[PDB]
Amino acid sequence: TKDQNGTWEMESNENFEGYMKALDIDFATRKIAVRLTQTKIIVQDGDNFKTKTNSTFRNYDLDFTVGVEFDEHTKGLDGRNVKTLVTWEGNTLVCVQKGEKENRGWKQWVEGDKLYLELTCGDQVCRQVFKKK
Ligand SMILES: CC1=C(/C=C/C(C)=C/C=C/C(C)=C/C=O)C(C)(C)CCC1
Repeated sequence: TKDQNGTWEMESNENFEGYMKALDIDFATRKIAVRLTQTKIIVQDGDNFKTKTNSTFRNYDLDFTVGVEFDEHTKGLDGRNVKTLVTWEGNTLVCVQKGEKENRGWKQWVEGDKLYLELTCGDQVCRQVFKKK
């Protein structure tokens, strides 16, 4: 369990193109997406999270309560319907997205004033680091 509240500015993004490719996102959207800075805003009131991942092209907003399974519609990404559950494994927030894609989900944790995010889909891992502003 840990405080992840804040505005976080991207400082690193490794193999985002491989992750988008495992999601079958098209060539044109990917080439534009891989070059953009992302900012993440997170408001955390206990077990309720409101998140926004912004970039000039397109944004992605995801709200959820820890430990309550829900239906996520990945609109603006691959636009699939997945069954999502986010839980705490120590101070990593762990998300599994059950559906057609194998091994799909993410892990998010803080160290110092950096937010680390690991995104998985199939055999592809994408590593991102953001710094709190
Ligand atoms: C593919 C893609 C995007 C990235 C989406 C990601 C991967 C969202 C992650 C959300 C999570 C993990 C939030 C938890 O803190 C953008 C930048 C919207 C632009 C359009 C294409």
